Amino acid sequence: FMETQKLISMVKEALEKYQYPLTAKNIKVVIQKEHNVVLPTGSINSILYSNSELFEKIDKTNTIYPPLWIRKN
Repeated sequence: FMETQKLISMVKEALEKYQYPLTAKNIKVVIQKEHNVVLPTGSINSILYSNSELFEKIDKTNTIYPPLWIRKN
């Protein structure tokens, strides 16, 4: 587990607060103003893609890049 559950907790908190879809950079920058941390964006992508149960891309046609993400319904 280590510090990952912090990160998944942040990210949720970012998507909870801004009720439209977000890019992983959007989510990074939100996590950085709040909880005053400095994150790369790859660490968020790893979170986003490795937690299918929590997070999905809103566009399923592979047209939106960088992808927009939402809390799983």
